Amino acid sequence: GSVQIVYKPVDLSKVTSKCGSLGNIHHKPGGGQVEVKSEKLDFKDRVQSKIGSLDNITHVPGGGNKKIETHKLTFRE
Amino acid sequence: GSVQIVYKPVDLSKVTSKCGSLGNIHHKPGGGQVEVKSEKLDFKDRVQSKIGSLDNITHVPGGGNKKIETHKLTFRE
Amino acid sequence: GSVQIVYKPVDLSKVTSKCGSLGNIHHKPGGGQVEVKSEKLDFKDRVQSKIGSLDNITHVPGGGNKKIETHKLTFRE
Amino acid sequence: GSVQIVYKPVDLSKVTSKCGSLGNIHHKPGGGQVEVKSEKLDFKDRVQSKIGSLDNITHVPGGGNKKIETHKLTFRE
Amino acid sequence: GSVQIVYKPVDLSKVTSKCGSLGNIHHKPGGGQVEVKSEKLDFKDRVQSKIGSLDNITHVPGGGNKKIETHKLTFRE
Repeated sequence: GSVQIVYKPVDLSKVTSKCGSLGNIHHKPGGGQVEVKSEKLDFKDRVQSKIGSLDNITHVPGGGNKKIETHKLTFRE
Repeated sequence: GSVQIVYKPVDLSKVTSKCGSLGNIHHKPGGGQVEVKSEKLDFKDRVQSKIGSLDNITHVPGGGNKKIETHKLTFRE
Repeated sequence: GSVQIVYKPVDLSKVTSKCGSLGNIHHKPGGGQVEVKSEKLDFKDRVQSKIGSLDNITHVPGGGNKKIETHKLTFRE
Repeated sequence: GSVQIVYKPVDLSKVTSKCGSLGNIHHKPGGGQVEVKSEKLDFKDRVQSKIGSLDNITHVPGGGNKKIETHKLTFRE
Repeated sequence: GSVQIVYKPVDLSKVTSKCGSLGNIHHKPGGGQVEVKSEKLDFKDRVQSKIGSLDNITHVPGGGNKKIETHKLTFRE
């Protein structure tokens, strides 16, 4: 038995952004107080962790346009 | 028995944004108080965790347009 | 028995945004008080967790237009 | 027995937004008090959790237009 | 039985950003206080961890446009 698979996706997309003035962003955190207490941490497989943090992020992109593709063709008998 | 599969998706989409003035954003947190207490943490498989945090994020993109595709063709007998 | 599958989706969509002035956003949190107490945490498979947090997010995009596609063609006998 | 499947969806949609002035947004939280007490947490498969949180989100997009597609063609004998 | 697989995806996408003036970003954290206490940490396989941190990130790109592709063709008998 012949098996013919044609996998032809076509993509002409566009992700466009236009801005005139990104200005005057003020990010002013006012301190903090973090206390974490533990005894045993056992992480095993594919672990992303944050135990104690006080994090300030100022993320100002002129673009920031994400675009995620995923093509998956699985073939078995 | 012949098996013929044609997988031809066509995409001419667009994701467009226009802005005139991103201005005058003030992010002013006023401190905080976090206390976490534990004894044993056992994380095993594909784990994203945050135990104790005090996080300030100022995210000001001029665009910020996301677009997620996912094509999956699974074939078995 | 012949099996013929034609999978031809066509997409000419658009997601459009226009703004004149993103201005004068004030985000002013006033502190806080978080206390979490535990003994044992056992997370096993595909876990997203947040135990103790005091999080301030200022998210001001000039766009922010999301668009999610998902094509799935499963074939078995 | 011949089996013929034609899967041809056509999409010419649009999601359009227009704004003149996004201005003068004030988000001013006034503190808080969170206390959570536990002993054992066992999360097993595909778990999204938040145990103790005091979260302030200011989300001001100039667009913010979502659009979700889902095409699923399942074929078995 | 002959098996013919054609895997021909076509991509003419574009991710475009235009900005006029990225200006006047002020990121002014106000200190902090982090205390983490543990006894045993056992990390085993593919582990990303942050135990005690006080991190300030100012990320101002003129672009910042991400684009992620993933093609996967798995074939077994």
